[PDB]
Amino acid sequence: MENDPTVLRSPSAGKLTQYTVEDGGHVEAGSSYAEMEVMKMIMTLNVQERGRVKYIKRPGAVLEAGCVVARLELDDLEHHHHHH
Repeated sequence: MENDPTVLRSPSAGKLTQYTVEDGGHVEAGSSYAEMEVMKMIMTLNVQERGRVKYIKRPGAVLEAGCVVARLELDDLEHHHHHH
């Protein structure tokens, strides 16, 4: 329902096989952020846009079609204020 761009969800029910990036791993659109070994075959999860991926579920947890496996830190508050 609330499919926001700053989020991530598995396409189908599977299982967290491993991870290609730690919590908040900066990855651009198309870049894999994790993986999920389903009863069918092995696959890699990637982001739909540029941003920092934040793991939500725990390692080994079973993925579900629609469940949020992670998140996305989109450049929303891209404030340009640097002065030191």
